[PDB]
Amino acid sequence: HRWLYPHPIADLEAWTTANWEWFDPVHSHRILWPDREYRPDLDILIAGCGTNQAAIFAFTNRAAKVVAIDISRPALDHQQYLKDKHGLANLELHLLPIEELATLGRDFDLVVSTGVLHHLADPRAGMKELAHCLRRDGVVAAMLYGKYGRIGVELLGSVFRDLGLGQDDASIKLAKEAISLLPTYHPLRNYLTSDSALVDTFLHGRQRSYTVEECVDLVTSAGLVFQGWFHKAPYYPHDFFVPNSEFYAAVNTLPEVKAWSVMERLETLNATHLFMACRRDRPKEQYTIDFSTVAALDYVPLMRTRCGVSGTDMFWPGWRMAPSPAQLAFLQQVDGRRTIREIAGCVARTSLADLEEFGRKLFQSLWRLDFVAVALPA
Amino acid sequence: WLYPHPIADLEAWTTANWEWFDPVHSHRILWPDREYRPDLDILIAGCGTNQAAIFAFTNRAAKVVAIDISRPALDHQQYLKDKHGLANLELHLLPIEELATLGRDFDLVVSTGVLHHLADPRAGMKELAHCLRRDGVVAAMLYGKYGRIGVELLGSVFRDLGLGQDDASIKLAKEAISLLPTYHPLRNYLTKARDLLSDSALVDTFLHGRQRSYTVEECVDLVTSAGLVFQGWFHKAPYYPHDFFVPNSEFYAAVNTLPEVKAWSVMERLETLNATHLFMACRRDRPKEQYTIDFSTVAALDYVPLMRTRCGVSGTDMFWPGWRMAPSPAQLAFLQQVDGRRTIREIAGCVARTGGSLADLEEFGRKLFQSLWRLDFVAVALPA
Ligand SMILES: Nc1ncnc2c1ncn2[C@@H]1O[C@H](CSCC[C@H](N)C(=O)O)[C@@H](O)[C@H]1O
Ligand SMILES: Nc1ncnc2c1ncn2[C@@H]1O[C@H](CSCC[C@H](N)C(=O)O)[C@@H](O)[C@H]1O
Repeated sequence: HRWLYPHPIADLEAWTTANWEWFDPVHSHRILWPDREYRPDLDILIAGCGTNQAAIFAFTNRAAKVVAIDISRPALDHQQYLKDKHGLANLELHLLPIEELATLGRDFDLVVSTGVLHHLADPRAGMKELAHCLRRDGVVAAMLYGKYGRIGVELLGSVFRDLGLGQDDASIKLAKEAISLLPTYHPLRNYLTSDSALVDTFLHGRQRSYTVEECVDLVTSAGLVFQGWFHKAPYYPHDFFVPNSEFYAAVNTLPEVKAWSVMERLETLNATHLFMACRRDRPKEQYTIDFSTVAALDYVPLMRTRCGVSGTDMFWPGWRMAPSPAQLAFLQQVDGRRTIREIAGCVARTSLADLEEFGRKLFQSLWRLDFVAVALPA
Repeated sequence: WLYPHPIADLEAWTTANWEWFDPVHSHRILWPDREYRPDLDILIAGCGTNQAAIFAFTNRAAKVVAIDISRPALDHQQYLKDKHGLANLELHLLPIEELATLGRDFDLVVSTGVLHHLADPRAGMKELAHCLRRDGVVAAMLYGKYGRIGVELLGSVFRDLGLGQDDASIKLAKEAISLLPTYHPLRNYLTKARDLLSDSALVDTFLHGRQRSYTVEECVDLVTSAGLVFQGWFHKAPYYPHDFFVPNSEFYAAVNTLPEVKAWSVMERLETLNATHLFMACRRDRPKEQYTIDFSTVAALDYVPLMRTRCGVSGTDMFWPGWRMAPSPAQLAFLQQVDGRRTIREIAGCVARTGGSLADLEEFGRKLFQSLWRLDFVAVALPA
């Protein structure tokens, strides 16, 4: 490690008005725990916090107790800098490998381990230790690299290792020239469209990548349940953009895991698996999202972070479009309080069975596209 | 669904198209040290519908023996045999595993797109080796790992959806291909696969189980495991840095520093459109002087450059199949002296009698013809 990765953040007041952490409960509480309001007083473990992550969580959740572990002293030294600068009294730092988490003698409501577990000798033993740190209703939020999104990186990485390249300036120069000489069609060009991030990606040894089924098997091997994805978009047919496709109908017939497995092989830009795991003894009503049954009509749709409606447009982060007038009518009634049944009711005052059906299908489609989350009954 | 697509008429097909490993076209690549021989003994090991008939049609004085496990495939070779009077074509329903029953060896053994379909590809290559004369060549094609990513991705999806060879599966398969995002690895492959959406070729690629693909190192190991020498590539372009288009690249210099096989292995991972390994294998006891091409030695000055099929010079342009460009004036001067008779030394001599001493021009000639040999523009004739 020639430079610190990730790149150290100087000021969280600047960073947090512009950016956000995926698994920050301030933003993502309803995705982790669909059945409850934001809780400001969570016990949060950041397992492999690197330079910035734990300090961000402690800054945005001032009343939360944040415990952070890393094996890197320089990484923890930057968390300490951010701790001292911003008075993060709620942040506790340890030089500790994931393997020794039991030495903390604590369990947690949220365990975040993003971009860490592959660097372990035994990723399965790592996930087992995260599982043992989890309260009944707690969630492990994890990131692994995805096999089919990382093809380009693995190709160039392996070439750089066969040429004996390291982290020196001469190796970085050769590495950039190689990337500049890639033909237009090389798989790495799609991935590309930061000397520290270049070194971490290309010149820091092979980084294990995972299929959907390997992610699920890692989670179940640790005695945990695969709760689901942070971003659903990569893992489902986008039937909202392409309705009435017989091929997408045949994919939506398969059991969830086999269906995700198919879409990973058709949607190959996505290069990370962001997923949630929880305990077998967490009641399934807390987190089970199933738009196929009558219970879905009690789901309360809410706009996800940086999503919503502006006039006749619906927006995601960095993408806008005009839905059909009949679709917009449903989206205008999303307030984070009304149920799908209630929303169909409000549209009907502008059959009921047909509108409830259209509502259920629409919110299913937009949940799979990361436009709405759902609040489940308490 | 016969694959490959049956050809109706070889008189029409052969004026427009050609087989890579047809000795009429490619004799100097298989045997650099000798002229075309019209009377070769040729084995087509897994001939499919067309290939053996084409070889027999273009080499009328050659004895062509063809084997396949598919009766319908051999039935089309027979149709072509009867239509064109290919008395020099002998057909057998015989697996490669039972080749020894024919009790014959051959000057040329062609096995293109066949060996992966075997239970034991290495036992297949061993049986081809056992039927090869001292100076004979095995011309083989295996699918390449990094060029076939797209095919393997969609193939595996179709198997997980339980799709077969029925009309309903072919319709779903075409719709799936239409729904692939622009960046899907299969899309670049589809741009160069002219005939792949035809029902026969679609089924063969996507709906008839996984076809094993190979890295450069797996091809070389398959050949050496059978007790053969890896002679080289039919097309060198995929396996070398294109220093003719990008001279003085420090990265390409570092790749050209590696041992040959590791260097080929690197270029396979940088040049990922190429989806087939077309290579030649020969016996360890074939004299190395017959086929060894090494532009780094003084012997290279005695190499006779020859234009490869559908390559040459018209005025100030040089052409490949499907690509034209203007070389530097000093490059053109060398290319205008390629006649398939003059050596690299002689060519430098002719340029010198028209920006360099003799030593400098011989050096420029050696480097230029090395660059263009690696780009499949010139073959070389070696001394007898
Ligand atoms: N066994 C182990 N236990 C804990 N941390 C580890 C570890 N092996 C590697 N790490 C750390 O894991 C981190 C991965 S980099 C990712 C940092 C942070 N999770 C983020 O999302 O920004 C590095 O800081 C590395 O030092
Ligand atoms: N064990 C075996 N021995 C001989 N042929 C075999 C075989 N297994 C498969 N084949 C045949 O190999 C062929 C591969 S298709 C390629 C056809 C031809 N070589 C060409 O290049 O156009 C098929 O016809 C298939 O039936």
